[PDB]
Amino acid sequence: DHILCFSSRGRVYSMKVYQLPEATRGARGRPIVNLLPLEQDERITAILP
DNA sequence: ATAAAATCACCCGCACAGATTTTTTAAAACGCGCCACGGGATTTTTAAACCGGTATTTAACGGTGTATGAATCCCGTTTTATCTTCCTTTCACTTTCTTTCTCCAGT
Repeated sequence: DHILCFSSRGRVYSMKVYQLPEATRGARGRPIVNLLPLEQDERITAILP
């Protein structure tokens, strides 16, 4: 499924779910700045499948 | 995949020309000293100027017949102005090594 990510400054980005990193309960994940060209303090606040 | 054409390192002995490397030698220098020489003040002697006069010796002058000085044309020689260059240098970039930070599976 496609997901639309809305940033803290009004931007919209597109991605597919399986491109997200896979991990277990003990892990903490990976930073999202690698996946999307975000700004210095821009953050994601909404996702729409 | 078939044709055309090219290039370099080392080993083994021996003789000699050229390039460092010690080694010896003659010139230049320094310190100390003494006596050979030149300055200063008398005696002595002689070189040259001056009067003669005479007896030569030179230079200026008038004809002939050359040898050379200035001018021209070249070509090897050396100077000077004018190009390219390799090492020194840093320096921003890139790469590569070393330490650290987590993940994380296992018990």
